[PDB]
Amino acid sequence: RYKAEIGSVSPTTSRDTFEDHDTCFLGVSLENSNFKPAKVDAMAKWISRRFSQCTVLIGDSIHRITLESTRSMPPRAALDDALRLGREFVESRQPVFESFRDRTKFTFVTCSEVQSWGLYGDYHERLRQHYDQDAAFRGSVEAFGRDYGVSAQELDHRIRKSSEYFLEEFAIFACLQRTGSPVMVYPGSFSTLSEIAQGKHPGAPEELRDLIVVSLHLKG
Repeated sequence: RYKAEIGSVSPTTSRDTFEDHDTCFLGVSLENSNFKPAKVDAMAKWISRRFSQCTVLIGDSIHRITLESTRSMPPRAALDDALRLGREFVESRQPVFESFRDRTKFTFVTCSEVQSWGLYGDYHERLRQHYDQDAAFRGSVEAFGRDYGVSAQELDHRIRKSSEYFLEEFAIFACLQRTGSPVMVYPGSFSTLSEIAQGKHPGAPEELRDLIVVSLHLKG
């Protein structure tokens, strides 16, 4: 069993105004231990006290990138697997969320659905361009992927691919931010989003500058 509490809030100034909103989104990563059924229960609970509507964003299509890299899977397997794992999560966890239908309506939306939106194209293109044309923003984004006896040209490749994950995901986050869900809930932080909100990448999309990310901490 677990108890969720505010770990952190970006921007800092939004740490005491975010609860004025009545709608949020919860970003779900797949095959991720922060989304075990019990943890999902504590996060839905914390959400149920603050928010009457919650989009549960399932990171399915973006998970294809993770599976290609870390498990070597070929293009079709990686996407069919990523979508299946998404379906399995919805089917597994959906009772956990319905336990709270008294207080919060949880709607599931997939990353693949939002990627069919024209907005995703607009946002993703602006983000990739700024990645290509701005060293400071590029370095912020690739900071996670620089976790990675492997050649220099190969390692670069894997840093790049891992950073393509974040550009897909940040564009999807901005899509939700601008379409009724200005607060994001996630059990973790995103340094790049944080710096953008604190005004450190002024050429990064405004839409991410207005995003509010509540980083939850899960304890037993």
